[PDB]
Amino acid sequence: NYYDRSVSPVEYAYFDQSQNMRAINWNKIVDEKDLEVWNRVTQNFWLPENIPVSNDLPSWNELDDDWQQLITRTFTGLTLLDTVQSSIGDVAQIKNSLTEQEQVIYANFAFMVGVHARSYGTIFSTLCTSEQIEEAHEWVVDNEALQARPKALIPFYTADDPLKSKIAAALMPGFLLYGGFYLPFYLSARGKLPNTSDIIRLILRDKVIHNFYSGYKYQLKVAKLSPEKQAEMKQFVFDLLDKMIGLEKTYLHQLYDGFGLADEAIRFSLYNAGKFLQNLGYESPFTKEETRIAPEVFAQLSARADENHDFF
Amino acid sequence: NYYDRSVSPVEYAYFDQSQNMRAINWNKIVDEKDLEVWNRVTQNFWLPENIPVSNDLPSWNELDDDWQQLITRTFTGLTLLDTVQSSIGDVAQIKNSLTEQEQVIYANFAFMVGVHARSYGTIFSTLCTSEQIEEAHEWVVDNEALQARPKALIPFYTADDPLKSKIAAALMPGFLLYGGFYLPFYLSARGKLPNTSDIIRLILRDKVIHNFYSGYKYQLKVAKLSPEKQAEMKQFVFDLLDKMIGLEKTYLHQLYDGFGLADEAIRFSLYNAGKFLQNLGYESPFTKEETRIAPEVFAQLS
Ligand SMILES: [Ca+2]
Ligand SMILES: [Ca+2]
Ligand SMILES: [Ca+2]
Repeated sequence: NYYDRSVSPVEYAYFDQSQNMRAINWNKIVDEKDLEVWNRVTQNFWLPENIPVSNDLPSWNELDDDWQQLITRTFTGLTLLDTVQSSIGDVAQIKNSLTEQEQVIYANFAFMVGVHARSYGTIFSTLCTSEQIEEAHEWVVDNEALQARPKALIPFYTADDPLKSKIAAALMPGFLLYGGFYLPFYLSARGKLPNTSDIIRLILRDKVIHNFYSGYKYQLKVAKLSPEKQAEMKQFVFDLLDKMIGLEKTYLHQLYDGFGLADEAIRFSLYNAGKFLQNLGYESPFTKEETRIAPEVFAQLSARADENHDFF
Repeated sequence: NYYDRSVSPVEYAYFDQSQNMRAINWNKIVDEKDLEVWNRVTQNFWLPENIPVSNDLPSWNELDDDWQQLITRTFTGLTLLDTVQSSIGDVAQIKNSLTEQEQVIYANFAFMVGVHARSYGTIFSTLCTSEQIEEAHEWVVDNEALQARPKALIPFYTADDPLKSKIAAALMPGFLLYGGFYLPFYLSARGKLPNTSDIIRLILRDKVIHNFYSGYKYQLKVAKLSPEKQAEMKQFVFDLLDKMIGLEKTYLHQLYDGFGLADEAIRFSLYNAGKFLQNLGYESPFTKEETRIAPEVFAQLS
């Protein structure tokens, strides 16, 4: 009974002070899925300094300056998105949690997306020059097409609609970074930068769970709403995704057209847009033509993360 | 410089949207201290499952059910404070960061204080009955003296003053939990629950850095203020600490009721109150007599 006549501290801080606060109870758990997720993400802890990025130097050096600039720029753009999710997106989910363990899981997510951003830094430190690193930061700041994407999602985190925030949260690991992740998988399919792709697979091992978990929590909340409100939220999800696809296409054409990779990158992106919708409980409208990924690239995408790079 | 004509995402989200956003730059950093702290806390990653708490069963069984109730209550009280810090306190610090790396470090802090709270659950699962666990949760909810402490500090996290929020964020790891931490060290000094004390030491290894780091960042910000505004902040700190010491004493006298540990626990608490003030750049007013800790208890800090 104590649980039903008390609130978690975050509920007390922001929503309701009619009752006293309860400490987190890990001994009687409301949702077994939370313990499962907690155990999986904590057991998957890793740091980028355990992966030997120096072994990419031979294949890195065979790439010309334009290819090296593209990689640096693409990765710095991905770093921006992780900075958004670490410092705003994931932490904004904590107060809207259904369960106590979920509050701690989103804290873990925010930290681990921080590590993802840190790992690009370790790649740049090993492979890139000081001038390449600085140019890419300049390029990210001045790229309106790049900037438009996080600019569209951030307002949902700072506003007071929890479901819209949760959708925006899941749209980051579930969709937005895949246009960029195409490049390292394109490269490693041609034997280029293999140790970098190991870092990308570790990042993806986390982001796949982040997307699933937010989608899972989204479905639980919207299931309680009226059919009218469910229909309103479905409309919002497709409207937002349609907008984000439009912005993503413009960014990826700008990023990849000179290398001839934009159409493949967009199909790679739309494949994951379908998976994003599936993880929110909706059907994907995209055709097999629209979501076609080349076998060699999909092999790099779906390859298992190496457990030798784990912390323990 | 791209940096001087852009903002971090969190600055964009909450403060200023006039300029475009910059990705975190780990290849050129503003404050070398952030790298040192980041490296230390990440390398110190631990989970409670890797301590063999089951080896405390013999000494747990040597303790009567009044002592077992005290331990469960004390730790569930500490769990509440960690829950406040993980879910509100540390994450509130992110948007008030001086540097990009600090934003990510506070994300680590919130996660790790989460792990601290989780480790008490591991101890309870290993040693306590379900009814012992539930009684302690009831007791925490209904204890007005316990509740007064987080209730006094939470407003600073939800309010618009970054320095007052920072002071509150330092006061929990730097002061409030030490009254509870006295118990396991008192016990392990007498050979009771040695493996539990290893979890407590892993928690403290984090919390000491958390208190240092928040104190360090507070000092950098307050140094930029005018002497009058610096004096005003110093006055706020000593006044707040005075109130929190008052509430802690009342709580600890209640908590240790029947055991005779409250005076020693309060001295142990005030020792850390002095260290809290030192981490904020102020001097400790507390006497040697007021902060006296027995050698055997102090030995368990290490
Ligand atoms: Ca093409
Ligand atoms: Ca048991
Ligand atoms: Ca005494």
